[PDB]
Amino acid sequence: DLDASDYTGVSFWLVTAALLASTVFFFVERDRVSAKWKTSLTVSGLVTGIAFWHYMYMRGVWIETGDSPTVFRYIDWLLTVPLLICEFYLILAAATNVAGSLFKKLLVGSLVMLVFGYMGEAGIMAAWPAFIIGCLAWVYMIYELWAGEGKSACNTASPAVQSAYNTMMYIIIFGWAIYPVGYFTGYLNLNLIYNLADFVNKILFGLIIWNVAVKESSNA
Amino acid sequence: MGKLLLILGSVIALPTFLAGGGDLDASDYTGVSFWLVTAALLASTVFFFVERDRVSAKWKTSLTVSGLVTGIAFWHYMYMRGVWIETGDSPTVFRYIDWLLTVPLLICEFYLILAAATNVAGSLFKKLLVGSLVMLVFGYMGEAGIMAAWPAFIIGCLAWVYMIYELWAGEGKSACNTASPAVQSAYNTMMYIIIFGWAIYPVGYFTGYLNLNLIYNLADFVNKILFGLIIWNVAVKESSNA
Amino acid sequence: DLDASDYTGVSFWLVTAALLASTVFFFVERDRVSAKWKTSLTVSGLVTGIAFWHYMYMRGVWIETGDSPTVFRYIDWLLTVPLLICEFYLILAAATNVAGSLFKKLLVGSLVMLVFGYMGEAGIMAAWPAFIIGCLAWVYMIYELWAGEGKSACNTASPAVQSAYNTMMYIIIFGWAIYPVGYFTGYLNLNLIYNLADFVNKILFGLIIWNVAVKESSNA
Amino acid sequence: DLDASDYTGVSFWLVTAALLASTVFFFVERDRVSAKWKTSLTVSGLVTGIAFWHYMYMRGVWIETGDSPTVFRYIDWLLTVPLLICEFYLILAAATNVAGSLFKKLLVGSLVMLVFGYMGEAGIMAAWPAFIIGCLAWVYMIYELWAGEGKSACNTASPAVQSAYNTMMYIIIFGWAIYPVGYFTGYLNLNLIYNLADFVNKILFGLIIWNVAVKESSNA
Amino acid sequence: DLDASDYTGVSFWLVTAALLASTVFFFVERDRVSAKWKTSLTVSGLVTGIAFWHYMYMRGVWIETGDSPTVFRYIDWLLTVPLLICEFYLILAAATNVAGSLFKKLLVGSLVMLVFGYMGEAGIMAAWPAFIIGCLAWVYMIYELWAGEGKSACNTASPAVQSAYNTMMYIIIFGWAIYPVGYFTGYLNLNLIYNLADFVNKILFGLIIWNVAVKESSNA
Amino acid sequence: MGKLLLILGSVIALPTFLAGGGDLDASDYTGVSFWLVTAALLASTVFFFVERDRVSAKWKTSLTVSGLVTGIAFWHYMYMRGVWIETGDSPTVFRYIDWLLTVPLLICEFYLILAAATNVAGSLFKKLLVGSLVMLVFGYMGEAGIMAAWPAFIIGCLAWVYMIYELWAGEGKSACNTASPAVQSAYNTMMYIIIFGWAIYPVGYFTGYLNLNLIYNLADFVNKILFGLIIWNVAVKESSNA
Ligand SMILES: *C/C=C(C)/C=C/C=C(C)/C=C/C1=C(C)CCCC1(C)C
Ligand SMILES: *C/C=C(C)/C=C/C=C(C)/C=C/C1=C(C)CCCC1(C)C
Ligand SMILES: *C/C=C(C)/C=C/C=C(C)/C=C/C1=C(C)CCCC1(C)C
Ligand SMILES: *C/C=C(C)/C=C/C=C(C)/C=C/C1=C(C)CCCC1(C)C
Ligand SMILES: *C/C=C(C)/C=C/C=C(C)/C=C/C1=C(C)CCCC1(C)C
Ligand SMILES: *C/C=C(C)/C=C/C=C(C)/C=C/C1=C(C)CCCC1(C)C
Repeated sequence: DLDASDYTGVSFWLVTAALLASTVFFFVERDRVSAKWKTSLTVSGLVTGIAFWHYMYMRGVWIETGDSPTVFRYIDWLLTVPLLICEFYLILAAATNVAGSLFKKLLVGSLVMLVFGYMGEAGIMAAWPAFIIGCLAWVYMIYELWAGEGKSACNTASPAVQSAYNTMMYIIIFGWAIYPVGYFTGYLNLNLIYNLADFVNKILFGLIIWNVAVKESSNA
Repeated sequence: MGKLLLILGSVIALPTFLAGGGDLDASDYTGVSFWLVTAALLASTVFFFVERDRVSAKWKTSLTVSGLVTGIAFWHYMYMRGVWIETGDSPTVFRYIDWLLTVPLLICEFYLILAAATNVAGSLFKKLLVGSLVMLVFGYMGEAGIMAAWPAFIIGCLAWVYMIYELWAGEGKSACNTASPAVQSAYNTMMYIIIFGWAIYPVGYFTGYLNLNLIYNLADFVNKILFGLIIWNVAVKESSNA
Repeated sequence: DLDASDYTGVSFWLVTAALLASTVFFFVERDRVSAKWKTSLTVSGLVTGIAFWHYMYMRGVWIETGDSPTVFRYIDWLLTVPLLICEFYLILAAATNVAGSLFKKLLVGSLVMLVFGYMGEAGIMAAWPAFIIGCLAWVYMIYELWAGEGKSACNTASPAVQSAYNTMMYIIIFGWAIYPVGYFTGYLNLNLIYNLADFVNKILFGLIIWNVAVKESSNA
Repeated sequence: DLDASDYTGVSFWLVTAALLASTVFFFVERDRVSAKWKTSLTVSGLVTGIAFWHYMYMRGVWIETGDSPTVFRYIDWLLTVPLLICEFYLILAAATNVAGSLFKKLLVGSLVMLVFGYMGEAGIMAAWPAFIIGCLAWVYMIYELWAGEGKSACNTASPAVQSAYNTMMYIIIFGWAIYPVGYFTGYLNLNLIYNLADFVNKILFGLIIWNVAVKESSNA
Repeated sequence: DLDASDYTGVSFWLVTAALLASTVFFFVERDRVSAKWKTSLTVSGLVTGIAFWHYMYMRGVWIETGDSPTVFRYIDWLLTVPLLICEFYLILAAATNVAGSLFKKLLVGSLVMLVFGYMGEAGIMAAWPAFIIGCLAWVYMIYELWAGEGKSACNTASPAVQSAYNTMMYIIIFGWAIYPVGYFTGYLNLNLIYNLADFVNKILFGLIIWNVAVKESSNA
Repeated sequence: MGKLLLILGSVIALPTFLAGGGDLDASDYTGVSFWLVTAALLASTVFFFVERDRVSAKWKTSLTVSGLVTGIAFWHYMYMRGVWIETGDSPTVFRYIDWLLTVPLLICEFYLILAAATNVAGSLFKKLLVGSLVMLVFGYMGEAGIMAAWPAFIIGCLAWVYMIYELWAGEGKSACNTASPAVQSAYNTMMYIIIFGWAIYPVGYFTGYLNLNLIYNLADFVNKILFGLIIWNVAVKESSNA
C-alpha cells in the first residue's frame, strides 16, 4: 500500500491481522479453562473469525473499488453482535443459574436493532424512525443488562465474575456507542473509526472473558 | 497445539476459496441473505463440531448430527449461491436436495435425544420421517409443475399438521412423560419450532404461488441454528451433572 | 446439471453429499466407542470416503461425457466390497475370538467375484460364465457367513452383536442383489438404481455397525 | 480414462486410492495400540504415504508421456524398502530385546541392493554384476532374518508376534521376488505387475503389523 | 534474490525461516508446560507468527520495489510489542498474584510510544517531539518494570521466574534500543540491522520464556 | 478422529503443490538426489512430529528440535530445487542459509539430551556453537570467492577438528561420565556421526575446489535423518521406563 498517504489500508491490515491472531488465540486457549468455560472462549473465537472473514471480503471490495460497502459491515454486525451479547448469558450460565429468557430477550433486541439499522442505511425506511427504534432496542438491552435479570444474575456471582461483568457492561455502554454516532454523522474518515471500534469491541471483550474464565477455572 | 494450529489455519484459509460474490448493495436482498446464511451455517458447523468436548458420551451424537445438518446446508447454500450468480432464477432442485438430506437428520434428533435421555420405541421417528418424506415429495412435484399449486400445498399442509399432531399428542408425549425437566423443556421448544419455525416455509411457499428465496433463507437460518442451539443447551445441561 | 429434466444428476448430487456426511460422521463418532470398536468405525468411514472420491470422479466423467463409465464403478466396487465384507470379521473380532481364516476367505471370494464381474463387463471372457462364477462366489460367501465359520462365530456373541450380524446378513442378501440384477439386465435408467443401492449399502451398513458399536461400548 | 482398452490407468488409480486409504487407515489406528506399537503403525503409514506421493508423480508423468519412468520407481523403492525392512526391527524392539546391529545390517543391505539395482537399470554398471550384487544383498538379508539375529529375536516372543514375523518373512521371500524377476525380464506389461506387487507388499505388510499390534496391546 | 551481491535478501530469508521455526516450536511445546504456563508459549508463538506474516509481506514489497516499506515494519511493531511487553504480566500472573493494572499501563505506554514513532516516521508531527515522547514512554515502562509495580511483583517470585524476569529486563533495555537508534540515524544498510534485532528480540525472548516455563512446570 | 483426519488430508494434499520437477532419467543425478532428499526430509519431519506421543515430558523437546531441523531443511531444499530448475548452478547461498539455521539446532541436541538425562553446565554447547559458526563463516567466505580455497578449507578443517576434540575429551566426556548406558551409547553414536558423517562435507568441498550437490544432498540426508533417529531411539528407550 501507500506510505503516509492513506490510513484506511493500514487500518484494514492491522485489524485483519489482529483478528486472525485473536481467533487463533481463543481457539488455542480453550485447553486451559474447565468444562464450564469451554464455550465462552469458542463463541469469542467465532466472533473474531467471522469478523476476520468479512474484513477480508471488505478489503477485497476496497481494492476493487475505493468506496465503503456498509452492507458488508451490517452483515458482519448481524452475525457478531448476537454472539457478543450472548456472551453475557454464557458467562452467567457458566458462573451461576440463569432462567433462559435473558438470552431470548437479548437476542431479539439485538436482531431488531440491527435489522432496523440496516433498513435505515439502505433507505427502506426513513432514517429517523430506524435510528429511534435502534436506540430504543439498545437502551432496552442496557436496562436489562444493568438493572433487570442480568443485574440479578450478576448479584449472585464470584467477585471475578462480577468484575468481568462490570467491565463488559462498561464496554457495551461506551465502546458500542461509536456506531450510532457514525450512523447519525452519515445521516444528518469513518472506516478508520469503525475499524478501531471493532478492534476494541472484538478483542478487549474476548480478552476480558478469557481472563475471567482462566481465573475461575484455575481453582482446580 | 501446533497440530491443532494446522486445523485453525485450514479453517481460516477455507474462506479464501470463497473469493466473494457480492455485486450490489441495497438493491437485492437475495445475495445479502445468501452470504448471511452461508456464513452463519459455517459458524454453527464449527461451533457444533467444537462443543463436543463439554457433552458426555451419551450426548456426543446429538451435537455431531446437528453439525452435519449445518454443514450439508452450508455446502448446498454455496452451490445455490453459485447457481444464483450464474443465473438469477430459483434453485428449486438444490433446495429440495438439501431438504431431503437435512430434514431426516433434524427429525432424527428427536429420537436421538429421547434415546440418550430415556427409553423410547422410536416409532415416532419413523412415522415423522415418512410424513416429512411425503411432504417433501409433494412439494417438489408442485414446484416442478407436475401438480397444481393449491392441491400440492393443501396436501403438504395436511401432512405437516399430521406430523405436528403426532409430535404433540402421539408417542412423543408418552416419551416426554418419563424424562428430566430439562429434556421436557427442550422437547417443548422443539415442538414449538416445528409448529412455528417450519410454518415459515408454507406461507413463503404461498407467496410464490398466488421474494421466496429470502424467506427460505431466513427459515433455514432459524430451523437449523436455533434447533441445534436448543439441542446443545439441553445436552450441556444434562451432561454437566457429570 | 439440468433441472427437472434428468434424475441422474440429482442422484449424483444426493449420494455425493450423503456419502460425505457419512464419512464425517463415522470419522467423528470414533470418540464414543471403546478401543475394541474404534476399527469397526474407521473402516466404514474409509468405505464412505472412497465411495465419495470415486463418485466425484464419476460425476466429472459424466459432465465431460454423457455415458456410463462402468470402469470407475467397478474400481469403486473393487475397493469398497472387501472392506464392507471384512466388517463382519472386524465386529466378530471385537465381540468374540475369530481364527482369522474367515477374513481371508471372505476377501478372496469378494475379489474373485468382482474381478470376474469386471471381466464379464469388459468382454474379456464370455458374459454368462463370468456371471455364473460371480454368482457362485457370492453364494459361497453367503453360505460361509450364514452356515459356515461366520455363523459359528456369531453363535457365541452378545445379543446386540448377533442382531447386528443378522441385519448385516439380510442387507448382504437383499440390497447387494441389485448389482447382479443390473448386470443381467445389461447383458442378456441404471445409474439412478446403482446410486440408490450405493446409498443404502454404504450408509445403512455403517449406521448399523455404529449403532451396535455404541450399544456395546457405552455399557461400560 | 479409456474403458476396456488400457489396464495401466486402472491399476494406477486403484493403487493410488488404496495407498491413500491405507495411509489414513494407519494414521488413524495409532489410537488403539499401546505405547510400544505407536511406531510400527507410524512407519507403515509413512511407507504408504510416500508410495502414494510417488504414485501421483508417476501418474502425472504417464499422463504427460506414455512411457515407464523407472527412475521414479527406484526413488520410491529407495525410500520405502528401508522402512519396510526396519519394521522387523521395530516389532522386535516393541516385543522383545534387540541388540541394535540388526537394524544397521538390515539398512545397509537394503541400501546396497537398491543402489546397485538403480545403477544397473541406469546403465552405470553392467546388468549382470548389479543383479548379482542385489541378489546377494537380498539373500543376506533373508539369511539374517531367517537364521541369524532376527530368528534369535523371534524365538523369544509371544505366539502372536511369532506368527506375524513368520507371515512377514514369507511376504519378504515371495512377494518381493517379483521385482528381481521383472528386472531380469527387462534385461535379458510390467507396470501392472509392479503396481500389484506394491499393493501387496505395501498394504498386506502394514495390515499384518497392525493386526499383531492390536492383538498385543489389547491385553490392557 | 541476488547471490553474493546484497545481504538484505539473505537476512530476509534467514529471519523468515527462523521465525517460522520458532512459531512451530512454541505452538508445539505447549504440551510440556503445565496449565499455568500454556499462555506464555501461546503468546510467544503468536508474536513469532505475526512477525513471519509481516515479514513475508515485506519481502513481497521489497521484491516488487527496492525501497524501505517502514509502514509495514511499524504495523508489525504495533502488533508485536504489546504482546512481548505483556509477556511480563503473563509470567508474573503464572508465578504470583498481580492486580492487573501493570498490564494496562504497559499496553498504554507501548501503544503510545509506537503511535508517536509512527507519526514521527510519517512526518505528521515534528520528528524531535515524537522521538522525545517515545523515549519518555520507553523510560516510563522501564521504570515500571524495574522499580515500580513490576519490580514489586518480581520480588515475590520463585528464583527461576526472577532470573527470567531479569534476563527479559536486560533484553528490553539492550536489544530494543536498536530501533530508536535506527530512528535517530534516519532522522537527524538499516534493514539488515532491523532484521537481526527482530531475530533476537522475537526468538531469544520466547526461548527464555519457554525455558522458565518448562523449568517451573516439570517440577510438578 | 475426524479433526485429525483434516490434518491427515492436509498432509496428503501438501505434495499436490509440488506438481513435480522431474525432467530427465538416468542423465543427471542432481534432480534425482534433490527429490530423494526432499521426500525423505518431509517423511522424517512427519515422523518426528508424530512420535512425540511415546516419549515422556523430558524428551518431548529432543524430538521437536529434530523435527524442525528436518522441516527447515525440507523448506530450503524445495527452494534449492526451484532455483536449480530455474538455473542449473550451485545454490551456495541457500545451502549456507540452511546450514546456519540447522547446525545450531543439531549441536543444541547435545545440550538438550545432556540436560534431560543428567546435569551439565552447558558450556560445551556454547563453545561448539561458536566453533560451528566460525566454520560456516569461513566456508561462506571461501565459496563467495573472498578467500582462497586452500586457506579457508584448512581453517574450516581445523575448527571442525577442534569441535571433535571438544566432543571427545572436553566437557562432553565429563557430562557423559554421569549418565545412563543408553545415553552414553547415544552420545558415542552422535560423536561418531560428527567425526565421520560431517566429514562428508569437507571432502566433497575439496571435490569442488581442486557433483558437489549430490555429495551435499547425501550428507544432509545422513546427518539430519540418522541423527534424529538416534535421538528418537535414545528418547524412547529412556522414556519407556515409565
Ligand atoms: C463487532 C461489531 C459490533 C459490536 C457492532 C455493534 C453495532 C451497534 C451497536 C449498532 C447500533 C445501531 C444503533 C443503536 C442505531 C442506529 C443503527 C445502528 C445499527 C448503527
Ligand atoms: C433445512 C430445511 C428445512 C427444515 C426445510 C423445511 C421445509 C418445510 C417444512 C416445507 C414445507 C412445505 C409445506 C408444509 C407445504 C407446502 C410445500 C412445502 C414443501 C413448502
Ligand atoms: C458399494 C458397492 C457395493 C456394495 C457393490 C457390490 C457389488 C456386487 C455385490 C456385485 C456383484 C456381481 C455379481 C454377484 C455377479 C455378476 C457381476 C457383479 C460384479 C455385478
Ligand atoms: C514397495 C516396494 C518394494 C517393497 C520394493 C522392493 C524391491 C526389491 C526387493 C528390488 C530388488 C532388486 C534386486 C534384488 C536385484 C536387482 C535389482 C532390484 C532393485 C530390482
Ligand atoms: C518485534 C519488534 C519489536 C520488539 C520492536 C520494538 C520497537 C521499539 C522498542 C521502538 C521504539 C521507538 C522509540 C523508543 C522512540 C522512537 C520511535 C520508535 C518507534 C523507533
Ligand atoms: C544440515 C547440514 C549440515 C549438518 C551441514 C554441515 C556442514 C559442514 C560440517 C561443513 C563443513 C566444512 C568444513 C569442515 C571445512 C570446509 C568448508 C565446509 C563449510 C564445507
